[PDB]
Amino acid sequence: DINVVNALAYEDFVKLFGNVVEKCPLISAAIWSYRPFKDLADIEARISEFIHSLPDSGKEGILRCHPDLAGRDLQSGTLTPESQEEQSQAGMTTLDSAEIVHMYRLNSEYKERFGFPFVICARLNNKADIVRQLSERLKNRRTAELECAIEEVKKICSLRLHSI
Amino acid sequence: DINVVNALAYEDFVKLFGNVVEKCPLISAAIWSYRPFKDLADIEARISEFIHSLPDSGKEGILRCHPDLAGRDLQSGTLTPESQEEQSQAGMTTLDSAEIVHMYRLNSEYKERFGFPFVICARLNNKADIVRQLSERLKNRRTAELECAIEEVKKICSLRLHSIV
Ligand SMILES: NC(=O)NC1=NC(=O)NC1=O
Ligand SMILES: NC(=O)NC1=NC(=O)NC1=O
Repeated sequence: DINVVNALAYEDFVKLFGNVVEKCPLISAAIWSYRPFKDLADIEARISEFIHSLPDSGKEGILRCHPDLAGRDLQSGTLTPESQEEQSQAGMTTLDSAEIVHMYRLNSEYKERFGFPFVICARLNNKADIVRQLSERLKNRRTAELECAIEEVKKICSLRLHSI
Repeated sequence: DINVVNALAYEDFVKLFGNVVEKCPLISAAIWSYRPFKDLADIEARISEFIHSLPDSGKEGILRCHPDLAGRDLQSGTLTPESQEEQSQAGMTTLDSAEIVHMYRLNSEYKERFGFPFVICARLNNKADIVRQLSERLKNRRTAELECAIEEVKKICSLRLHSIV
Protein backbone atom coordinates (compact mmCIF):
# COMPACT_ATOMS: atom_id res chain seq x y z
CA ASP A 1 0.00 0.00 0.00
CA ILE A 2 1.85 3.08 -1.27
CA ASN A 3 -0.03 5.16 1.32
CA VAL A 4 1.43 3.41 4.37
CA VAL A 5 4.84 3.60 2.64
CA ASN A 6 4.44 7.34 2.02
CA ALA A 7 3.66 7.84 5.73
CA LEU A 8 6.76 5.98 6.97
CA ALA A 9 9.35 7.75 9.16
CA TYR A 10 12.70 7.69 7.34
CA GLU A 11 14.03 5.26 9.97
CA ASP A 12 11.28 2.76 9.10
CA PHE A 13 11.53 3.40 5.37
CA VAL A 14 15.26 2.61 5.58
CA LYS A 15 14.62 -0.51 7.70
CA LEU A 16 12.04 -1.83 5.22
CA PHE A 17 13.79 -0.78 1.97
CA GLY A 18 17.44 -0.60 3.09
CA ASN A 19 18.53 -3.79 1.32
CA VAL A 20 16.73 -3.52 -2.06
CA VAL A 21 20.21 -2.68 -3.36
CA GLU A 22 22.56 -5.15 -1.68
CA LYS A 23 24.28 -3.53 1.33
CA CYS A 24 23.51 -0.06 -0.03
CA PRO A 25 20.92 1.43 2.36
CA LEU A 26 22.14 4.88 1.35
CA ILE A 27 20.30 4.48 -1.94
CA SER A 28 16.87 3.82 -0.41
CA ALA A 29 17.58 6.38 2.33
CA ALA A 30 18.25 8.94 -0.42
CA ILE A 31 15.08 8.42 -2.43
CA TRP A 32 12.92 8.99 0.70
CA SER A 33 13.59 12.69 0.05
CA TYR A 34 11.27 12.36 -2.97
CA ARG A 35 8.17 11.19 -1.10
CA PRO A 36 5.27 11.10 -1.51
CA PHE A 37 5.46 8.35 -4.12
CA LYS A 38 2.77 7.69 -6.72
CA ASP A 39 3.28 3.90 -6.71
CA LEU A 40 6.01 1.27 -6.33
CA ALA A 41 6.94 2.18 -9.92
CA ASP A 42 7.78 5.75 -8.80
CA ILE A 43 10.18 4.30 -6.19
CA GLU A 44 11.79 2.10 -8.85
CA ALA A 45 12.28 5.02 -11.20
CA ARG A 46 13.78 7.18 -8.44
CA ILE A 47 16.26 4.43 -7.56
CA SER A 48 17.29 3.98 -11.23
CA GLU A 49 17.68 7.78 -11.48
CA PHE A 50 19.88 7.87 -8.39
CA ILE A 51 22.09 4.96 -9.51
CA HIS A 52 22.54 6.53 -12.91
CA SER A 53 23.51 9.88 -11.39
CA LEU A 54 26.58 8.20 -9.76
CA PRO A 55 30.06 8.40 -11.26
CA ASP A 56 31.30 5.13 -12.74
CA SER A 57 33.21 4.52 -9.48
CA GLY A 58 29.91 4.67 -7.58
CA LYS A 59 28.41 2.06 -9.91
CA GLU A 60 31.48 -0.16 -9.51
CA GLY A 61 31.21 0.49 -5.76
CA ILE A 62 27.63 -0.83 -5.72
CA LEU A 63 28.80 -3.94 -7.56
CA ARG A 64 31.60 -4.49 -5.00
CA CYS A 65 28.99 -4.59 -2.22
CA HIS A 66 27.57 -7.78 -3.71
CA PRO A 67 28.65 -11.28 -2.61
CA ASP A 68 29.88 -13.85 -5.12
CA LEU A 69 27.52 -16.47 -6.47
CA ALA A 70 28.40 -19.66 -4.51
CA GLY A 71 31.43 -17.98 -2.91
CA ARG A 72 32.80 -17.44 0.59
CA ASP A 73 29.68 -15.79 2.00
CA LEU A 74 27.35 -18.51 0.66
CA GLN A 75 29.59 -21.28 2.04
CA SER A 76 29.86 -19.44 5.41
CA GLY A 77 26.16 -18.72 5.91
CA THR A 78 26.90 -14.98 5.88
CA LEU A 79 24.63 -13.91 3.00
CA THR A 80 21.83 -11.47 3.67
CA PRO A 81 18.38 -13.15 3.74
CA GLU A 82 17.60 -11.83 0.21
CA SER A 83 20.90 -13.04 -1.28
CA GLN A 84 20.50 -16.42 0.47
CA GLU A 85 16.95 -16.96 -0.94
CA GLU A 86 17.94 -15.73 -4.42
CA GLN A 87 21.04 -17.91 -4.62
CA SER A 88 19.12 -21.02 -3.53
CA GLN A 89 16.48 -20.22 -6.14
CA ALA A 90 19.18 -20.20 -8.82
CA GLY A 91 20.64 -23.53 -7.58
CA MET A 92 23.80 -22.09 -6.00
CA THR A 93 23.22 -23.92 -2.68
CA THR A 94 23.10 -27.40 -4.26
CA LEU A 95 26.11 -27.27 -6.55
CA ASP A 96 28.29 -30.34 -6.53
CA SER A 97 32.01 -30.30 -5.90
CA ALA A 98 32.96 -29.81 -9.55
CA GLU A 99 30.38 -27.04 -10.00
CA ILE A 100 31.74 -25.15 -6.95
CA VAL A 101 35.33 -25.28 -8.22
CA HIS A 102 34.10 -24.07 -11.63
CA MET A 103 32.16 -21.12 -10.12
CA TYR A 104 35.21 -20.19 -8.07
CA ARG A 105 37.33 -20.30 -11.22
CA LEU A 106 34.83 -18.21 -13.23
CA ASN A 107 34.39 -15.67 -10.44
CA SER A 108 38.14 -15.18 -9.94
CA GLU A 109 38.68 -14.61 -13.69
CA TYR A 110 35.82 -12.13 -13.87
CA LYS A 111 36.91 -10.08 -10.88
CA GLU A 112 40.51 -10.07 -12.09
CA ARG A 113 39.33 -8.70 -15.46
CA PHE A 114 36.77 -6.14 -14.29
CA GLY A 115 37.69 -5.22 -10.69
CA PHE A 116 34.23 -5.95 -9.28
CA PRO A 117 32.20 -9.14 -8.69
CA PHE A 118 30.03 -10.86 -11.27
CA VAL A 119 26.45 -9.85 -10.65
CA ILE A 120 23.36 -11.30 -12.25
CA CYS A 121 19.67 -11.36 -11.34
CA ALA A 122 19.60 -14.81 -9.76
CA ARG A 123 15.83 -15.03 -9.53
CA LEU A 124 15.62 -14.70 -13.34
CA ASN A 125 18.28 -17.32 -14.13
CA ASN A 126 19.03 -20.96 -13.46
CA LYS A 127 22.45 -22.56 -12.98
CA ALA A 128 23.06 -23.06 -16.71
CA ASP A 129 21.99 -19.52 -17.65
CA ILE A 130 24.44 -18.28 -15.02
CA VAL A 131 27.47 -20.15 -16.41
CA ARG A 132 26.48 -19.10 -19.93
CA GLN A 133 26.30 -15.38 -19.05
CA LEU A 134 29.48 -15.43 -16.96
CA SER A 135 31.45 -16.92 -19.85
CA GLU A 136 29.74 -14.45 -22.14
CA ARG A 137 30.21 -11.29 -20.09
CA LEU A 138 33.86 -12.22 -19.48
CA LYS A 139 34.43 -11.23 -23.12
CA ASN A 140 32.92 -7.76 -22.73
CA ARG A 141 34.89 -4.53 -22.68
CA ARG A 142 34.83 -2.74 -19.30
CA THR A 143 32.48 0.08 -20.25
CA ALA A 144 29.88 -2.20 -21.78
CA GLU A 145 30.25 -4.64 -18.87
CA LEU A 146 29.60 -1.95 -16.25
CA GLU A 147 26.28 -1.07 -17.93
CA CYS A 148 25.35 -4.76 -18.21
CA ALA A 149 26.11 -5.40 -14.52
CA ILE A 150 24.16 -2.36 -13.28
CA GLU A 151 21.14 -3.47 -15.28
CA GLU A 152 21.23 -6.77 -13.34
CA VAL A 153 21.45 -4.77 -10.08
CA LYS A 154 18.35 -2.82 -11.11
CA LYS A 155 16.47 -6.01 -11.96
CA ILE A 156 17.42 -7.45 -8.54
CA CYS A 157 16.15 -4.22 -6.95
CA SER A 158 12.81 -4.34 -8.77
CA LEU A 159 12.21 -7.93 -7.59
CA ARG A 160 13.26 -7.09 -4.03
CA LEU A 161 10.89 -4.08 -3.98
CA HIS A 162 8.01 -6.28 -5.13
CA SER A 163 8.74 -8.86 -2.43
CA ILE A 164 8.25 -6.23 0.28
CA ASP B 1 51.80 1.77 5.12
CA ILE B 2 49.96 3.07 2.04
CA ASN B 3 51.83 0.45 -0.04
CA VAL B 4 49.95 -2.28 1.82
CA VAL B 5 46.62 -0.46 1.47
CA ASN B 6 47.30 0.04 -2.23
CA ALA B 7 47.83 -3.71 -2.62
CA LEU B 8 44.53 -4.83 -1.06
CA ALA B 9 41.98 -6.68 -3.20
CA TYR B 10 38.67 -4.76 -3.29
CA GLU B 11 37.09 -7.42 -1.09
CA ASP B 12 39.76 -6.76 1.54
CA PHE B 13 39.72 -2.99 1.08
CA VAL B 14 35.92 -2.91 1.57
CA LYS B 15 36.25 -5.20 4.60
CA LEU B 16 38.77 -2.84 6.24
CA PHE B 17 37.42 0.55 5.16
CA GLY B 18 33.75 -0.30 4.54
CA ASN B 19 32.58 1.48 7.68
CA VAL B 20 34.58 4.74 7.67
CA VAL B 21 31.32 6.38 6.59
CA GLU B 22 28.60 4.74 8.74
CA LYS B 23 26.75 1.89 6.95
CA CYS B 24 28.01 3.20 3.60
CA PRO B 25 30.51 0.59 2.33
CA LEU B 26 29.61 1.79 -1.15
CA ILE B 27 31.77 4.88 -0.67
CA SER B 28 34.82 2.87 0.42
CA ALA B 29 34.11 0.42 -2.43
CA ALA B 30 33.86 3.29 -4.98
CA ILE B 31 37.15 4.98 -4.07
CA TRP B 32 39.15 1.76 -4.60
CA SER B 33 38.75 2.53 -8.34
CA TYR B 34 41.09 5.50 -7.95
CA ARG B 35 44.05 3.56 -6.51
CA PRO B 36 46.93 3.84 -6.02
CA PHE B 37 46.47 6.40 -3.28
CA LYS B 38 49.37 8.81 -2.67
CA ASP B 39 48.68 8.84 1.06
CA LEU B 40 45.92 8.80 3.69
CA ALA B 41 45.06 12.35 2.59
CA ASP B 42 44.44 11.20 -0.99
CA ILE B 43 42.02 8.63 0.46
CA GLU B 44 40.16 11.33 2.41
CA ALA B 45 40.12 13.59 -0.60
CA ARG B 46 38.55 10.86 -2.77
CA ILE B 47 35.93 10.23 -0.07
CA SER B 48 35.14 13.95 0.12
CA GLU B 49 34.92 14.28 -3.68
CA PHE B 50 32.64 11.28 -3.98
CA ILE B 51 30.26 12.64 -1.36
CA HIS B 52 30.32 16.11 -2.96
CA SER B 53 29.42 14.56 -6.35
CA LEU B 54 26.16 13.08 -5.00
CA PRO B 55 22.84 14.85 -5.31
CA ASP B 56 21.58 16.50 -2.14
CA SER B 57 19.36 13.43 -1.68
CA GLY B 58 22.52 11.25 -1.50
CA LYS B 59 24.03 13.46 1.21
CA GLU B 60 20.75 13.25 3.18
CA GLY B 61 20.74 9.53 2.53
CA ILE B 62 24.21 9.23 4.12
CA LEU B 63 23.03 11.05 7.24
CA ARG B 64 19.99 8.74 7.40
CA CYS B 65 22.35 5.77 7.61
CA HIS B 66 23.68 7.07 10.96
CA PRO B 67 22.17 5.96 14.26
CA ASP B 68 20.85 8.44 16.81
CA LEU B 69 23.07 9.42 19.71
CA ALA B 70 21.74 7.41 22.71
CA GLY B 71 18.94 5.91 20.60
CA ARG B 72 17.14 2.62 20.00
CA ASP B 73 20.26 1.03 18.53
CA LEU B 74 22.53 1.93 21.47
CA GLN B 75 19.84 0.75 23.91
CA SER B 76 19.38 -2.49 21.95
CA GLY B 77 23.16 -2.94 21.72
CA THR B 78 22.95 -3.08 17.93
CA LEU B 79 25.44 -0.34 16.97
CA THR B 80 28.39 -0.95 14.69
CA PRO B 81 31.66 -1.40 16.65
CA GLU B 82 32.81 2.16 15.77
CA SER B 83 29.51 3.88 16.59
CA GLN B 84 29.41 1.93 19.89
CA GLU B 85 32.92 2.99 20.93
CA GLU B 86 32.28 6.55 19.69
CA GLN B 87 29.07 7.02 21.70
CA SER B 88 30.68 5.45 24.80
CA GLN B 89 33.48 8.02 24.55
CA ALA B 90 30.87 10.80 24.33
CA GLY B 91 29.11 9.49 27.49
CA MET B 92 26.01 8.03 25.80
CA THR B 93 26.39 4.60 27.41
CA THR B 94 26.19 5.70 31.02
CA LEU B 95 23.10 7.94 30.79
CA ASP B 96 20.35 7.62 33.39
CA SER B 97 16.64 7.19 32.48
CA ALA B 98 16.16 10.96 32.55
CA GLU B 99 19.00 11.66 30.18
CA ILE B 100 18.08 8.86 27.78
CA VAL B 101 14.56 10.26 27.62
CA HIS B 102 15.92 13.83 27.11
CA MET B 103 18.23 12.69 24.26
CA TYR B 104 15.24 11.06 22.61
CA ARG B 105 13.24 14.30 22.67
CA LEU B 106 16.06 16.48 21.29
CA ASN B 107 16.62 13.98 18.50
CA SER B 108 12.90 13.88 17.74
CA GLU B 109 12.72 17.67 17.28
CA TYR B 110 15.79 17.81 15.06
CA LYS B 111 14.77 14.99 12.78
CA GLU B 112 11.22 16.35 12.44
CA ARG B 113 12.68 19.67 11.24
CA PHE B 114 15.45 18.43 8.94
CA GLY B 115 14.23 14.95 7.90
CA PHE B 116 17.53 13.28 8.83
CA PRO B 117 19.35 12.42 12.07
CA PHE B 118 21.41 14.83 14.10
CA VAL B 119 25.00 13.89 13.33
CA ILE B 120 28.04 15.08 15.28
CA CYS B 121 31.62 13.85 15.56
CA ALA B 122 31.16 12.00 18.89
CA ARG B 123 34.87 11.42 19.55
CA LEU B 124 35.40 15.20 19.65
CA ASN B 125 32.42 16.02 21.88
CA ASN B 126 31.32 15.29 25.44
CA LYS B 127 27.72 14.86 26.58
CA ALA B 128 27.30 18.61 27.30
CA ASP B 129 28.78 19.67 23.94
CA ILE B 130 26.29 17.30 22.27
CA VAL B 131 23.23 18.86 23.86
CA ARG B 132 24.61 22.36 23.06
CA GLN B 133 25.17 21.68 19.35
CA LEU B 134 21.79 20.00 19.07
CA SER B 135 20.08 23.17 20.28
CA GLU B 136 22.07 25.58 18.11
CA ARG B 137 21.82 23.55 14.92
CA LEU B 138 18.05 23.20 15.36
CA LYS B 139 17.95 26.89 14.33
CA ASN B 140 19.86 26.40 11.07
CA ARG B 141 18.14 26.55 7.71
CA ARG B 142 17.88 23.18 5.98
CA THR B 143 20.27 24.12 3.14
CA ALA B 144 22.97 25.07 5.66
CA GLU B 145 22.37 22.20 8.05
CA LEU B 146 22.94 19.64 5.30
CA GLU B 147 26.48 21.02 4.63
CA CYS B 148 27.19 21.28 8.37
CA ALA B 149 26.12 17.67 8.96
CA ILE B 150 28.17 16.39 6.01
CA GLU B 151 31.27 18.12 7.42
CA GLU B 152 30.67 16.19 10.64
CA VAL B 153 30.40 13.00 8.64
CA LYS B 154 33.79 13.78 7.10
CA LYS B 155 35.27 14.40 10.56
CA ILE B 156 33.99 11.05 11.82
CA CYS B 157 35.46 9.39 8.70
CA SER B 158 38.87 10.98 9.22
CA LEU B 159 39.07 9.70 12.84
CA ARG B 160 37.82 6.21 11.83
CA LEU B 161 40.54 6.18 9.16
CA HIS B 162 43.26 7.19 11.68
CA SER B 163 42.00 4.53 14.11
CA ILE B 164 42.50 1.92 11.42
CA VAL B 165 46.02 3.40 11.18
N1 LIG C 1 25.05 -12.38 -8.74
C1 LIG C 1 25.56 -11.97 -7.59
O1 LIG C 1 26.69 -11.46 -7.56
N2 LIG C 1 24.81 -12.14 -6.50
C2 LIG C 1 23.48 -12.82 -6.56
N3 LIG C 1 22.47 -12.29 -7.51
C3 LIG C 1 21.34 -12.15 -6.82
O2 LIG C 1 20.29 -11.77 -7.33
N4 LIG C 1 21.43 -12.45 -5.51
C4 LIG C 1 22.68 -12.83 -5.26
O3 LIG C 1 23.08 -13.18 -4.15
N1 LIG D 1 26.05 11.59 15.81
C1 LIG D 1 25.50 10.47 15.34
O1 LIG D 1 24.45 10.51 14.69
N2 LIG D 1 26.14 9.33 15.59
C2 LIG D 1 27.36 9.29 16.43
N3 LIG D 1 28.45 10.20 16.07
C3 LIG D 1 29.56 9.47 15.99
O2 LIG D 1 30.65 9.97 15.74
N4 LIG D 1 29.38 8.17 16.21
C4 LIG D 1 28.09 7.95 16.46
O3 LIG D 1 27.59 6.86 16.72
